Amino acid sequence: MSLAFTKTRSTIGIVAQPVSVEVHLSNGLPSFTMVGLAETAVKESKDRVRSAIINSQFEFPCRKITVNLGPANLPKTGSGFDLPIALGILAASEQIPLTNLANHEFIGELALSGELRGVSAIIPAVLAAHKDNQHLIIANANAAEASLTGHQKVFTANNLREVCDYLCQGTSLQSLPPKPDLLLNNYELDWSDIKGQQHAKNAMVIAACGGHSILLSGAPGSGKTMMAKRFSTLLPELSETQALECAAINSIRGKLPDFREWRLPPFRAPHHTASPVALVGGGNPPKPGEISLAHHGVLFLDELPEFNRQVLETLREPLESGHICISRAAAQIEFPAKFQLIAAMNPCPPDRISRYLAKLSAPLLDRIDMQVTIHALSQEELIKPNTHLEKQSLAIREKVTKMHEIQMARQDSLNANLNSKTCEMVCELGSEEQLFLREVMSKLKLSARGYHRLLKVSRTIADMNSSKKVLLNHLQQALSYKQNLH
Amino acid sequence: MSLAFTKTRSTIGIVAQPVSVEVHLSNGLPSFTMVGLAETAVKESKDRVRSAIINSQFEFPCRKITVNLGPANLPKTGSGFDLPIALGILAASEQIPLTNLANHEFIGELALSGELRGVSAIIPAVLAAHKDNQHLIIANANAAEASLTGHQKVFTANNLREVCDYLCQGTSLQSLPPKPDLLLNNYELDWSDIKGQQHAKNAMVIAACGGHSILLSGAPGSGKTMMAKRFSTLLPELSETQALECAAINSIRGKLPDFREWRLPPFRAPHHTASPVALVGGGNPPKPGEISLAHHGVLFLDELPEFNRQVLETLREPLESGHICISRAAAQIEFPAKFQLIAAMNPCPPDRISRYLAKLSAPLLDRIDMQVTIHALSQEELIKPNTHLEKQSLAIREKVTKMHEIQMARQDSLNANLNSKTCEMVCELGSEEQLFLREVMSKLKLSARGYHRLLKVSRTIADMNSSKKVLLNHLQQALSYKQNLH
Amino acid sequence: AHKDNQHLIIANANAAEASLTGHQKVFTANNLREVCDYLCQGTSLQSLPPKPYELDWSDIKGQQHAKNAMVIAACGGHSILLSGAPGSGKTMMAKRFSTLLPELSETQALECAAINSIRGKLPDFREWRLPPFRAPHHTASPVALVGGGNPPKPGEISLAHHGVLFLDELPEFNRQVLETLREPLESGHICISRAAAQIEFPAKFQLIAAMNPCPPDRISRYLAKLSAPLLDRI
Amino acid sequence: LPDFREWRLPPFRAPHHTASPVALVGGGNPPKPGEISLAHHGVLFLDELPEFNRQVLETLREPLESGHICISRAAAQIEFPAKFQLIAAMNPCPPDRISRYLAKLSAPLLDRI
Amino acid sequence: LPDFREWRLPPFRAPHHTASPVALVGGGNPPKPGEISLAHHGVLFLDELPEFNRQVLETLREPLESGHICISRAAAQIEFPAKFQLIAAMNPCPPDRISRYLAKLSAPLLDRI
DNA sequence: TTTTTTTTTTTTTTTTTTTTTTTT
DNA sequence: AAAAAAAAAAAAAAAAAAAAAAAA
Ligand SMILES: Nc1ncnc2c1ncn2[C@@H]1O[C@H](COP(=O)(O)OP(=O)(O)NP(=O)(O)O)[C@@H](O)[C@H]1O
Ligand SMILES: Nc1ncnc2c1ncn2[C@@H]1O[C@H](COP(=O)(O)OP(=O)(O)NP(=O)(O)O)[C@@H](O)[C@H]1O
Repeated sequence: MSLAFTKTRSTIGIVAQPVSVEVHLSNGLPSFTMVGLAETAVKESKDRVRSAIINSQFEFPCRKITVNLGPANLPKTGSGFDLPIALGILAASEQIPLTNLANHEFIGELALSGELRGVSAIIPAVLAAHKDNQHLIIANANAAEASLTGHQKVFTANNLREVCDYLCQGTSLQSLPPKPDLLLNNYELDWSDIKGQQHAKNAMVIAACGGHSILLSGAPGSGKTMMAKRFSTLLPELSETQALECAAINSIRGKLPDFREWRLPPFRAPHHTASPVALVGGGNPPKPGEISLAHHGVLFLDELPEFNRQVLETLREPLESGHICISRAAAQIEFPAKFQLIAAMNPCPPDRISRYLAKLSAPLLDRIDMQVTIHALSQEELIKPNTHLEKQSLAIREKVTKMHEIQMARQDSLNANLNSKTCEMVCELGSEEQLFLREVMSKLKLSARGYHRLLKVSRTIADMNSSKKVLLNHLQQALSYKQNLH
Repeated sequence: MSLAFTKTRSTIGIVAQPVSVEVHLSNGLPSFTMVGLAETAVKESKDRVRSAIINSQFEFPCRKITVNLGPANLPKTGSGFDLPIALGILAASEQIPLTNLANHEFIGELALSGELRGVSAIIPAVLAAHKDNQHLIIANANAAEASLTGHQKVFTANNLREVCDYLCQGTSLQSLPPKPDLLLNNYELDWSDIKGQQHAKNAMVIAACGGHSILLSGAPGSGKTMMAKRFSTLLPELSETQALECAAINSIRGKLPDFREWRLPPFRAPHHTASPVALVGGGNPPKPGEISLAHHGVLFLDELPEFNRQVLETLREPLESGHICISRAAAQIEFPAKFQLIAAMNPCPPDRISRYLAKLSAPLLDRIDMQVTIHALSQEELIKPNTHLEKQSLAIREKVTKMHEIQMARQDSLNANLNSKTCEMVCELGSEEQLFLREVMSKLKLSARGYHRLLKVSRTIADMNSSKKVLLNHLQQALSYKQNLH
Repeated sequence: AHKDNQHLIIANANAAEASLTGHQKVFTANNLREVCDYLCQGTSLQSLPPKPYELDWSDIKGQQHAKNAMVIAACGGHSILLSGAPGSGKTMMAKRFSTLLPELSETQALECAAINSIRGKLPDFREWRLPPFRAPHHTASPVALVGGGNPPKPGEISLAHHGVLFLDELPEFNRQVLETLREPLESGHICISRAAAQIEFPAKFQLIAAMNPCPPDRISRYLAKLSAPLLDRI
Repeated sequence: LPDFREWRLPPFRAPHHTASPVALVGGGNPPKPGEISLAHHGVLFLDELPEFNRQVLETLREPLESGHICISRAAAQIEFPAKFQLIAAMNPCPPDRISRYLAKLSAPLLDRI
Repeated sequence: LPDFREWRLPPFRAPHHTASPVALVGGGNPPKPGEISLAHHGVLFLDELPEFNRQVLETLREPLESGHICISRAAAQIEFPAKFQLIAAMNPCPPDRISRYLAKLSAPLLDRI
C-alpha cells in the first residue's frame, strides 16, 4: 500500500535500543501527526522534514501523514530523527524503492536546505549497529567521532539527496576516515614514583593480579589516594570491545577522551559526599554517574564511613552482579558497573569507636577482601632522594597479564568472582594444608565467608610464587590480610 | 525555489555557540512557523520582525514562512534574534542579494519602527566573531560595550534600512568608536597604606610571586581584609586575551565594569550568606557564580570557620582543574575558575578550641600553601604619622612580572602548581640542606604533604635571592611562612 | 487471567516471559488478521513453549533432637527460634529448611514470579516452584528490609513470600524496624503508605530467628532489646 | 502609604529578634525592600543583639560600610539603600557558660560598633 | 471493610502497648483515623499505661471530655469524633524506685480515672 | 552513674517553569 | 491557531523524625 519502515536508534540509558519509524499515508485532508512519546525537540521536526524534502527537489505528499516511533513506551529525546522520518516519507510515496531500506539504519538531523547535521552521543549507536550487523548512515559532521571505533559498514553523507542516490542508484559515497594513530601510553605517574612502602605495594600488586577489592586503612595524611592513583597503572590494557564500551559511556556524558587514553583503565574517584543521584545513575533523562562511569576501571572510595547509608546499600548490586537498575517509574534501564573497588578508611579520630565502626556498612564491608595499614613514611625515607631504579610498570603489567591468562585458562572468571561451591573444586588442597586451616580456626573464629576469602587471596599468592597449588607459606602471608584489626 | 541562510551567536554559559538561522518560503497559507527550541522570549519575534520589515518600506512575503534556529538541541535564550530573522526573510524574498551574507554575523533586537535595540551580554559574541574572523553587525546601543575589545571588524547600525543599504550598495555603516581617552593607571590603592606589618607584608610578597595560596590569622580590626584587598595590585597586569575573558564573564553577569580597571586582576570576596548555587554555577540558563567571577584573580574567604561546609565542599574541583562543570541534563557547561586563594580566620573564638577548628574542611586547608599571623601593630608605629610617601606598588609588581617569567622558563606551571615528582630536580638540595631538613623534621611532626608544601615556598624564596638552589637560608625563612599551625 | 480464569491473547514478542510460567490458555499472535481469524474461525494460534539439586537434611549428622523439631515446625507451619551460642554461624540448619517445605502450586509460585518480576531483570536461571529462602543481613535498612521508597519496589520480606525468613542475631536489629514486621505475620500482607497512596505487597512467610544469650548477668541485657510482639508470635 | 504625617522624620524600625532572614534583609518574589532597607537614613534598633543568628548578623557588615545592601537572587541582583545608623542592646549574660553566650555574637560586627 | 462484624454492637479496640504516636491519634498522608478515633461509642482498653509515650497520654486530654481530636496538618482540620470509655490496668511492680516507676504514669490522665 | 537538645535528613508546601488542553 | 487549566519538576523555605552530641 502506502506505508514504509525505517530503523533508527535512540540513546536511552547507555544502550541504543532499536527504534522503528513507521510512516503511513491516507486519503484525508493534509496533516502531520507524530505518535509516540516524542519530546518537543522531536515534535518540532515536522517542518524541518517538510522543508528538507521540498528543497531537495522531491515531491512532498499532500495527504494525511502518520508517523509512529515504535515502541511507544520509551520517551524519545534525541534530535536525530529527521533523516529516518524523511526517508520513510519518501519511501511511502514510492519515490524510493522500498526493498533497499531493510538492512540500513539512519541517524542525523536535517537543516532546511537538506544538508545533514550531526547529533551528540553517537558512538553507542555505532556499537549497537555493528552488534546487530546493520549498515549505518551518519551525518558527515559525526565522522570525526565515529571513526574512533574504526568500524566498517558505516557510511556518511552531506545531503539528503546523497542518501537517496546511494539507496536508489547505488552510487556509494563517503566512508569513515581512517583510524587515528595507535600511539603509546604517555602514562607518566608510574609505580616507581612512590617511596618504599613495600607491604602496601606488594599487597596492591597481589590484588591487581587477583582483581580483589582492598581497604586502605591507616592514619590520614599518609598516602591513601596517592598510592591508589597509581593502581590503575598496574591493570592491563583493555580489549577493543571494552575500550569501545568505556568510550560510549564517556560519550553519553559528553566529554570525549583525547584519542589516547582509549586503552587506559579509568579511575574517576568520586567526591567526599556528592549526591546519590549524581554518583549512581540520575533522574531527568537518566545519565550515567560515577558508579556507571569507570565501568572496567578502578573506582576509589576515600572516607568510606562518611558516605550515606542508602548509597552504600545501593552499591551492593554492582559487586554482586555488575548492573544498576535505577527505575524511571514507567520502566527500568540497566547500567554496567563491573568495576574494581579500592577503599580508604581512617581508624577513628575510645567510646566513639563502637558507633564509628558500626556506622560503616557491613554489606559493603564483606566483599572487601584485603586490608592494609599504610604507616606514615619515616623521615629518612621521605628526605632521601629517589634513585628511580628506572621506570617500573611494564614488568608488573606483564606479570598481571600472565596471571590473568592463567586464571582464564582454569575457569571463566577471576578469583575475586569465584563462587563458594567452585572454590573447593578448583583449588588443589593438601591434607596438611586442610589440617593447618582447621588449626587456624582454633586461634581465630573466622566467619563462613572467611574460608573463601582466605582461599581466594592464597590462590593468587600461590599462583604468584611459581605455580601449582596452595602452600603453608602462601596462607601464612594471606593471614596478614584479615578483615579488620579492632 | 529560494531559501536563505544567516549566521548569529547565542550565548550559553560563557562561550557563544554559533547558531545558523534558516528561512524557507512555501506556497501554502500565510503562516509563520518557528522551530528549534525557541524560548518564549524569542518565540514572539514573529510580530516584531513582521512590523520591522513592513515599516522599513520593504515587502513582507505573503507566503508560508518556516524559520529554523541552528542546532535543534540548543535552547535559544537571547532576545537578539530579530535582526538575523529579518535579514533572512528579506534574502529569501530576493529583496537582498544572497552573496553578500556569506561571512557576516548579525545580532540585534528590532523595534516596530525598524530601529535596532541593544542586546545585553554582547561581549562574548564579539569575542567569538573575532575568533572566527567574521564581520559582526550590532545595534548602535552596544557600541560602548563592544569598544572594549577594539576589534576592527565590528560595525554598528541604527536601523534595518542601514543594514540593507550596507549589504546592497556598500554604504559602509558606522564603525565602532575608538578606545576611551584614558590610560592613567592610578587605582588609588597600593601597598603603602598597610603600615607596620613588615613580616606579613613580606610574606604576602612571596605569596604573589609564586601563585601560592595563603592563610591569614590574626586579631580582627588589623589589616587582614585590607591586605587582601591591596593584594590585587601586586599581581601583574593581565594580558589582552585574559582581559577579554574577564570582561566577557563580567558582561555576561551584567555588571559592566569601568574602563579604568579593565586590566587589573579581579578581586571578589564571597559573602557568608550564599547558596551553594550562588558561589558556583547557577540555576535557570546557567550564569557565572561568585567563584568564576574571580577568574584570573584573587578569591578572599574571610572568616573561614563560617561558610557552612555545604558551600566549601564545592570549591574543591576548581582548585585543581581550574574550571567547574555544571550539568543541565541535556548538555555540559564549563565555567573558568582559575584563581588564587586567600583566606582569613580568627585563631581563637579549654578543649573547645578543637571543636572550633573541627568545622574546617581539612582538604581545603591541604591546598593552602602558606600561613602567617597578623601580630598586633606596635604602639608608636601606628601612633607615628604616615609622612612617608615611598609608595611601593610598581616596584613589587615589576619584580613579580619577571618572577613569573623566571618560573615559567623551567616548567609549565608556577611554583604553586608543581607536581610532587617535580619538587625534586628543581630544588637541588645540597648535603647540608638534607641535614637541616632532617633535624627540623625530627623535632616537628610534619606530614608528607607538609614536606612538599615546605619545598615549594622555599623554592620561591630561593628565587627571590636569584640563587640556583636553596642555600639553607631560604629553608629557615620558609619554616616561618610554613607550619600551618592551628 | 489465571485467577479470573480468562484466556489471554498476547503479542508474540512477549512469549519469552509468559512461557516462564508454563501456563495454558495463553495464546500469542502476530497480526490483527491472525486474531480476527481466531475469533471468526479459530485458527489455533501458538501456545508458548512449555517448560519441563540443593542440599538436604542428610548433610547434617544425627541431631535427632533439633531435626524432628524442625520437621514438626515445617509440618505445622509454625515459626522456630533456633538459637544458642554462635557456633560457626549455625545458618546451615536454616538453609536446609527451605528444602523441606511442600512444592508451591501454580498460583503460589506465579505470585512470587510477579513479585520478582517487578524488580526487573527477572532471576537468571530457573527454580520458580522452589520457595525462596532470602535472609536479611543483620543490619539491613528500614527502606530495604520493609516495604520501600521512591517508586515502590518490594522489600526483602515480600520477596520471601511463601518462603522462609532467617533473621539472625535478633537482639541487635532495630527496635523500630522489628515492630514494622507485625502486619505481615498477622494478616499476610503489608500496607506501607507514603505520599499519594499505598499498595499491598503480599508477605506471607515463616520466621526462623537466632540469638545469643551471652556467657555474667549480661543475659538479661542481651534479651532486654527484644521486641515483645515479635517474640510473642514465635 | 504614609502621607503628610512623618515624611520628614527619620524612620525607626526595630525588627523582632527572630523574624526571618528573607524579611530582615532583602527578600524573594519580585523583590520588596526588607527591614534593613526600610530604615534608610534612619535608626535601626536590635534589642538582645546576641539572640540574632550569626548568619543574619554577618550580613550587617556590608551595608554598614558600602551603604547599600546587594541582594543575590541567583540570576538577578538589585540594590537597596541601607545607609541606616545602628543601635544595639545586649545582656551581659543571665564557667564556660559565659564563653558559650558570647560566642553567639559576631566579633567583627561588635568590634565595628 | 473486614468481615460482616456486628456494627450494631459497641466496638472494642486495644492499642499495641508500645503503639505509635501517629497510630493512636490522627495520621499522616490524607487524614487517616487513629486508634483512639476508633472505638467510637465503644470501649478503649489501655493496658500497662507507663509503657506508653508520655506526650500521647497527655494528648488524650480533649478526647475523654470533648469527644473530638481534630488534627492539624496546617492545611485542614478534620474532626474524627472519638467518644469512648476508658479502661486501664496496672501492675503494682516489684523500694525507693517505686517513685521512679510512678513518675511515668501521666498524672493528668490518672486524674480522669 | 542519669537524662536532654540540636542538627541533618526527609518530607511537605509553595512558586515558577514547564507542559497539556481548550476555544476561537 | 493562539491559551489557559492541569501534571511534573527544580529550587527555596519550614516542619517532623533521627542522630549524637552533651549535658546533668
Ligand atoms: N609513599 C609516598 N611516597 C612518595 N610520596 C608520597 C608518599 N606519600 C605521600 N607522598 C606525598 O604526598 C603528597 C601528596 O600525596 P598525599 O599526601 O597522599 O595526598 P592525599 O592522598 O590526597 N591525602 P593522604 O593520603 O591522607 O595523605 C605528594 O607530595 C606526594 O609526593
Ligand atoms: N596598618 C593598618 N593596619 C591595620 N588596620 C589599618 C591600618 N591602616 C588603616 N587601617 C584601617 O583600619 C581598617 C581595618 O580594616 P579591617 O580590620 O580589615 O575591617 P574588616 O573588613 O571588617 N576585616 P577585619 O580585619 O576582620 O576586621 C582599614 O579599613 C583601614 O581603614
